[PDB]
Amino acid sequence: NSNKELMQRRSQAIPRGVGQIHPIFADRAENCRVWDVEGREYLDFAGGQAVLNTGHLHPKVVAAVEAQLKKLSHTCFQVLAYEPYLELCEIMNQKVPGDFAKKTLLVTTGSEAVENAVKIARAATKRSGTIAFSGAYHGRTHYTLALTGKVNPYSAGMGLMPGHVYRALYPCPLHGISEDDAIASIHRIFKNDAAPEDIAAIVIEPVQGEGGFYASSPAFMQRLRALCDEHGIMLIADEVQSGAGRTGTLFAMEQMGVAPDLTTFAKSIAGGFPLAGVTGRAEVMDAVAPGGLGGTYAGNPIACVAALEVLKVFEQENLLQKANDLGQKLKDGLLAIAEKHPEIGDVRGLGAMIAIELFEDGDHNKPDAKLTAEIVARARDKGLILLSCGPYYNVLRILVPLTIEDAQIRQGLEIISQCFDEAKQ
Amino acid sequence: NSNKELMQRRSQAIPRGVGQIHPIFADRAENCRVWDVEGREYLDFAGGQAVLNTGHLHPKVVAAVEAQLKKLSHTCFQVLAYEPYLELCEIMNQKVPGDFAKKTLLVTTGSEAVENAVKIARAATKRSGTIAFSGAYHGRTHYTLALTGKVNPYSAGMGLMPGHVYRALYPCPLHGISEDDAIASIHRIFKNDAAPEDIAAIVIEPVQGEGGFYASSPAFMQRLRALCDEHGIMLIADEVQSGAGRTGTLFAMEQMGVAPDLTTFAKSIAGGFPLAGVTGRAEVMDAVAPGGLGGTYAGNPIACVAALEVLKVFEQENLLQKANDLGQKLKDGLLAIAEKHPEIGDVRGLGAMIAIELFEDGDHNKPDAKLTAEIVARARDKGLILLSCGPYYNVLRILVPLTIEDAQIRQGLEIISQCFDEAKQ
Amino acid sequence: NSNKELMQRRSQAIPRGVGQIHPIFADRAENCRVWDVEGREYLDFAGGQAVLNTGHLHPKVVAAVEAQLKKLSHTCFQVLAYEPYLELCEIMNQKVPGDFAKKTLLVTTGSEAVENAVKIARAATKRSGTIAFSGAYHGRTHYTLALTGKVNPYSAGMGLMPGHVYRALYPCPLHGISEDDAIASIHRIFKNDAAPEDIAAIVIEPVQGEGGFYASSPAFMQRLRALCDEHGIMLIADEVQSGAGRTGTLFAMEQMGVAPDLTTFAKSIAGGFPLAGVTGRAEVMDAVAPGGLGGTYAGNPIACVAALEVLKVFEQENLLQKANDLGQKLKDGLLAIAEKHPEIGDVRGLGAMIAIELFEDGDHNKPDAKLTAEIVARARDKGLILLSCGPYYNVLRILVPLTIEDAQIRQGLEIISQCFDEAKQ
Amino acid sequence: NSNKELMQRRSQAIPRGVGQIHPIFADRAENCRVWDVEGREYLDFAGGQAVLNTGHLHPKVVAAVEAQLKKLSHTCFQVLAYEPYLELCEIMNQKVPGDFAKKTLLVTTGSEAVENAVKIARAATKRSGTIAFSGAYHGRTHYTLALTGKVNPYSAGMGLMPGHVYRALYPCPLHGISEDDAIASIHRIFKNDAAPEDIAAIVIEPVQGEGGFYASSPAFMQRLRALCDEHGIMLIADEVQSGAGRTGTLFAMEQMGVAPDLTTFAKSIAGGFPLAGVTGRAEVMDAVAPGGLGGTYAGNPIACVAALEVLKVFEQENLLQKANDLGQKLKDGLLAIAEKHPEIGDVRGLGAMIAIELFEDGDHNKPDAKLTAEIVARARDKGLILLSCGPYYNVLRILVPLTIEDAQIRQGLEIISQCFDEAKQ
Ligand SMILES: Cc1ncc(COP(=O)(O)O)c(CN)c1O
Ligand SMILES: Cc1ncc(COP(=O)(O)O)c(CN)c1O
Ligand SMILES: Cc1ncc(COP(=O)(O)O)c(CN)c1O
Ligand SMILES: Cc1ncc(COP(=O)(O)O)c(CN)c1O
Repeated sequence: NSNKELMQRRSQAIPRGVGQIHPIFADRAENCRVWDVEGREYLDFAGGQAVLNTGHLHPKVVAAVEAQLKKLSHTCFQVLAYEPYLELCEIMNQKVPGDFAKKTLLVTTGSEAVENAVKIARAATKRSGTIAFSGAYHGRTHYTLALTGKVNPYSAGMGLMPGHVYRALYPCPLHGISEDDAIASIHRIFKNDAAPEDIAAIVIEPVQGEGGFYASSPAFMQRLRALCDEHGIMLIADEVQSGAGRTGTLFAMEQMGVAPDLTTFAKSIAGGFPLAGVTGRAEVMDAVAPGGLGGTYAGNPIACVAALEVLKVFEQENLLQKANDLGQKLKDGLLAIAEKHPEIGDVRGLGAMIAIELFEDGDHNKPDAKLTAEIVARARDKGLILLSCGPYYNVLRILVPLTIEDAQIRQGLEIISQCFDEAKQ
Repeated sequence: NSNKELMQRRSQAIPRGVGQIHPIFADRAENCRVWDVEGREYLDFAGGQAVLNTGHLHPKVVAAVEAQLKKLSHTCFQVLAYEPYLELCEIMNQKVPGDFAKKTLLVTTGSEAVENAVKIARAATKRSGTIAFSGAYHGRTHYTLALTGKVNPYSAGMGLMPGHVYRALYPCPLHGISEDDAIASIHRIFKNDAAPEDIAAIVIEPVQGEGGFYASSPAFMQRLRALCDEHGIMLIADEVQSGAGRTGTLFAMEQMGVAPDLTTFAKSIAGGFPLAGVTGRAEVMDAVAPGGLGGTYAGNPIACVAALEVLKVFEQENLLQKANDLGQKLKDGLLAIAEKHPEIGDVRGLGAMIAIELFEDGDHNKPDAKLTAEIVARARDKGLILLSCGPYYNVLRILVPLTIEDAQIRQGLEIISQCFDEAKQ
Repeated sequence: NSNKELMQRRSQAIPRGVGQIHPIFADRAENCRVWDVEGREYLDFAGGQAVLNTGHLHPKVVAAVEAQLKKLSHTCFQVLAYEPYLELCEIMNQKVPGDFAKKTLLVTTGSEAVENAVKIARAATKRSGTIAFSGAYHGRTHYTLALTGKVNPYSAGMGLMPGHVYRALYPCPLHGISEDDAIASIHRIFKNDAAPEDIAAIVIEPVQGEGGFYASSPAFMQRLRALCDEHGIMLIADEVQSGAGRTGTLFAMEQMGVAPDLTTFAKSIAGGFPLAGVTGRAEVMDAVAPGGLGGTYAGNPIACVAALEVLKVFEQENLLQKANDLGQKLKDGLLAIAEKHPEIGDVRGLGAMIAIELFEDGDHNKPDAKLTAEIVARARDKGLILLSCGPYYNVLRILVPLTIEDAQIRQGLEIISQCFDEAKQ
Repeated sequence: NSNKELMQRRSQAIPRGVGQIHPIFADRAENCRVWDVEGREYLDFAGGQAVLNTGHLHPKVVAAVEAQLKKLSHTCFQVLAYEPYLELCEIMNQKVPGDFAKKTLLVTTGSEAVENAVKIARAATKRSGTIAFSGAYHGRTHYTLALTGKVNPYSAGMGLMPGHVYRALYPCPLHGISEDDAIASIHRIFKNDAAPEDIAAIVIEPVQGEGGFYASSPAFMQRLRALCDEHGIMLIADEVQSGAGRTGTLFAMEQMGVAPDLTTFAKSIAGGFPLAGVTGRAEVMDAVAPGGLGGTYAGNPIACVAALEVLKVFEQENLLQKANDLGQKLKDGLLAIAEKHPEIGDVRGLGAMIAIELFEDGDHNKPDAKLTAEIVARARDKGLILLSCGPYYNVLRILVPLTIEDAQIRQGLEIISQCFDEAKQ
């Protein structure tokens, strides 16, 4: 029952392919606190990878889950239905941006959600190709690995992933890719490899997660929407990570000024329970013939009641406003730290989807991956759990539960401050 | 709060692609009993589609789940580990057949397990192709739909699924496909479309589920194993449905006299909680580099403890012996009904994976899909939940919990018997 | 000079990937005779691989070529047209079977012809998949290698060829594949891997060439034509080898009682000059937008006049009739030899597309690849050029020019007769 | 017998997909002169699309062709060899750039050459993927259409072409793509879609043909070579159009300062006869096992002696030097015309591979496709045959025979001048 001991057993029974960011075995948790098997307490700034916007075991969520456990945990919706699945669908049809009739499909994981959105876009348009962006992340199934703009390590050593997935450039001025370059990269696909008539959908993260927490501007998103409309291409917004309130609105697309045809959600939607889904223009969703959509565990009963509670908690605890306030506080603190450390070349984020990006001597073409990894390690040593990301591994992101305590905001920022001070020594 | 009312709401909020076998909304359940929103009771012979071998809400399983709910529900193993994931892996490494050391990856859905078994086989052999069988069912992601030997409705209207998946014939003498034809169909692939050096794996269900409950014979499975050994090809046993004790042994491969290189499992492994996995040769599992395997919800903590308890219950309540006793009582009972109804052309099954196949006037060339569906509808009217399957929709399968009580076995057979009799006028 | 000296230079300047059936360098040839650089004379029973139905350098063909050579050899039709191309197309439109308007595309090689026929079927049906048959041979480009039903050596060591080509079984009672098995295999594809709505074409050789000189029966071709009509699938007859008179009619489909949608031709169409083409249902051919069809050397002027001259020669010289007479004499002569040599298990062929298949001890399950190779070697030492074929390399085919004299037919059979006698001594 | 009547017959016998740049039917030609069926004479600045660098029917080439026509026209090299094939291979092994042992394969068309070079590279590296550049042109087979950086019209309406072909950006400063952008676009592929370990080759035209006569700089080519060397990727130089002396040297790579691993050649290699081939590092070429390379008409006897004669003519008549002189006279004359017409935004070219690009009011952002088309039509009315190209159809290219007479160069330039003036009036 020591972390080391458990890691030894892990090497024996579990594949090295399953990475381990922190060699620690968590035992119990509560809101933003996690205790490992040795009793040490940590402040969780990773949030189970953006899955815990309402924190570990939110009391209301757990209470709803415990009540559902008295009724049933599974029937397989496609065989025998149940109300929690229906209710969530009804609520998502209203909450997802788009001033038009929508329908919702529930599945189990974010990769399944993206898979289903594409199968739906293909059926609706009678086309087979898709376009995804550089640095994108959409899942670990063969097809979402192809959609994912990163081979190593997600699909490394496995041979080539499915074809007919084309690569566009994600707008990112910080790294010299203008919105014009991004829109131009799409037309390039049209002229060089796949005409519009063969593209069923363009998949994009309103705010890239693993890609580096880079956000699309409303203007860029508006150009994209116009491009899709012109060519009858479905716009799929993958909000698995940006969704469930992380950016200050339930869905980031609300802040773009345009609505997508399809939206994928997961992670924080059920606050720590396995659930995912796709909500979209009704006519598009209905394109698949009966029997064409499913999944054994899809819209698991317990996960659904959990999601329903999460939605009510956002409303009751005013978490969207808190997300925004937390974001301002984190960025202000991060900018203060930045004044003493030029390596921090950018502080950014919508709502609580905050990140800082490190550069050697603030040199924007020199991603500082060693410092980023060093800060993560030093933070773990000070009891703070962090995650990094970015195609060059030089981005630190903050995904702490929105339910965080005032004291914990100070605590996390203080610990980060120390890490940069002690790394520079 | 009426089934019809909820069905109307379903039709407006959920896409038609999500099918519905029984237009009923379950409210609560216990072991083999299910109650709908109207208070009507049903005997569940579908088991959430082979997910409830230990019954709805087995008390031991629920108690384990409730204890974990007091600790944590999610951290994302790849970020912070936890003991329930590690303990289940160790047990699965022991329980899945094979005299070599195994390693286990836990994910969430059956589709993901198959996806990962193939990725792992590709990384291990450094090959990209795979072979799957006619009538096979492996999931609803783009790649598993390609593996699935059934286009309609699973991938209907969507265009061609991922290439480089070759089709072999599942052995099935009842319908003229000999074991020699089956093996010859694999050599044909080697000769005509993809040499052995390009085939990473051959995926097979030891007992096809959706395909019609057709079982491979040990002899066949041994020829398959030998063919794979000869070519360095990974044998992937998809036991998502056949697994977790349905055939009288924990895994069907135990009755085949050979061990596969990789085994996928899900559905009944956690008795009603979202979990799936892949267990196989340790050096094959480790072929994928760190960071190449995962998934946000993978090995969800609550589902892991649920699974550990399910395995304990199989042992304490002697469910494997019960599966075999249940299977015999069911087959004896159906063979009885078959005496008065020639349409019942075959009664079969390993352990409790039982099925009957209907033919118009016992003519094996005339699948009776109409009678099949009628029996399903009549049974529901009598309070019995059934599922059919098979490429010709003329197979009735029984997936009732292995924890069913003796009187319920009689009750169910009695209802089935009544359905056939009444179907005669 | 010396054949061996040239072979030595060959090994140093040319990749070993280019096979050499006969280690002999030809210097001159005429009709059915070939003389090597050592002055040795050979009776050519291979016909440049079915390219010389009108014999080496037919005087009429040569005179037409010389006349054209004084005018121009190339302009690239797509840039500046020329009459010989136009004229050939008009004649092929009327001569290729099909009681409906047709258009003809001229390219250069047989592989290009097949490539374009599939491209045209895809544009006409707006579908991307194709079906080809076991043991088929369609060319050496990436896509035709996928269509080709034989991986080694055509595409050995190169990794997997293009996907979305599905495999059906070619009817062959001799080796246990009935017509019902063949058609069932097509429906199997529709059920398991690609719905009819995703198949642009079914490609078939009315008489397989490399596959072993196995011919389709009119009854089978008719079931196949009806299956295509029912699903809107284009039937492509690849007559690159069976065409230009080899079977007794200009095209083998003529003897099938049904017409294909598209026909590819090459080899013998130009009597020894580079030319290939696609003739088919006009509205299908016109489905491709201008600029979509071409090739720099396409419908080479010199090869076009040679082809026009070849058609006239078939008429003026009664070659179709002669092909039938030649085929009968060859089969009668081969059957006489078969009375003394049990290894000859089958003597078959339409028109002059004649082959015999060798089996060890006359057992249809024991192909005798060694004996076949031995006969080719012995025949060569006796001044007779032969080619073998078949997936088991135990089929000897006869592709001698249709212009052969009676004495040479007798002579060819005697030589063959002696090779069998001396192979058994 | 008028161009009009022949164009009408054409509309009825030939598919519309076969485009027709000039609605004229040629009857005969000599060097750079062409006469149509109406007896009108034209000055050919298109060279049969870069195929006639030694002019129409060069008397030395014709005499070589006539000598061979008396011996044999076809045997199928892979069946029975002949010396003309072997001798050209030996010469190309020496002529193709690269200070190391090489081997040569002869096929028939440029697309078949690219096809085989890729197959060879895949076999040599044991990798399945390839990278090609934007605006590239490599042929009309399925795979070369995927390699081709232009969907319309080459593969328009045919569905998606073969996957696993990735797109890099060709360096073109005139349009804003720096060499750094080009090289970075390759690393982007490695990072986002296909690791170097899965890329067998990078295919590039030293000077893009259809692409717009845009040439790679030695610096860029050297960077590409260093990149390929680092990753074990084969650099395939497609010189089908740039080769056979068009750029001032036999092969353009000679001017790049580095040698490709494989080179494709066709068009002008045989002065108007169907031939093409691939020459490469011996060890790379030998990677394919015997029987893996071929083609019925491959290295046709008559085209081989024509290519041999073409190479002698280049040496004897110093056509490489003339290419350079012609190039200079063309640019000087075109530059002169550019002063009176600002629409000519660029005059460029290595050797005799000359082009000018038209912009709407010198605005490089406004490709003048309409003026380009007008000039072609006016030139034709004036007796001069020209061809345009470029992704935006605003590039006029000159592929006039290198054997052109001085007065004709002036004649041609004068006509182009009048076209621009009159188009402006
Ligand atoms: C944008 C995005 N899309 C899809 C997924 C896949 O979700 P899951 O891991 O739940 O399958 C993730 C998870 N990291 C994600 O961030
Ligand atoms: C053999 C088999 N494989 C894979 C799957 C897919 O599992 P899931 O629905 O959990 O994704 C199923 C589900 N019916 C199955 O029976
Ligand atoms: C039926 C068939 N189709 C296509 C081809 C390819 O023709 P080519 O070699 O002229 O490219 C051949 C050549 N053996 C053939 O026999
Ligand atoms: C660079 C290049 N590569 C390949 C080809 C194809 O050659 P072919 O038309 O002879 O098949 C062309 C033809 N314009 C070409 O320009």
